[PDB]
Amino acid sequence: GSSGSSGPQIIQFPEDQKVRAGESVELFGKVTGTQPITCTWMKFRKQIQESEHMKVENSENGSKLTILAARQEHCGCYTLLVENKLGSRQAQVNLTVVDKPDPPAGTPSGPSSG
Repeated sequence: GSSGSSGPQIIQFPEDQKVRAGESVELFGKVTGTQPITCTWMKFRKQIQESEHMKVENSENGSKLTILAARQEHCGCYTLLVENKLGSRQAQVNLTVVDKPDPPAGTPSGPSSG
């Protein structure tokens, strides 16, 4: 007798977001299924390389991909792959790097400035 254990799936994952050049982002994709479970972080059909700019923490709950000192090149669509004796899965998320400060303000009764 057994219930579920169909395959690795990503129920949680970040969507198209932005990031300031130099800031720090944390992209985690919760995965469910039957452990052990493999998880790889790639981008634009290119496996990411763990470095002082991009860190990865592979764990049960899922896989995380930290981006230190976000660079202009870091900007792009990533892909979280998760394979396991059961099956496999692949997600996608768009990212954009901005080296500009906070956006302009001009809302009525907003920041209450001026």
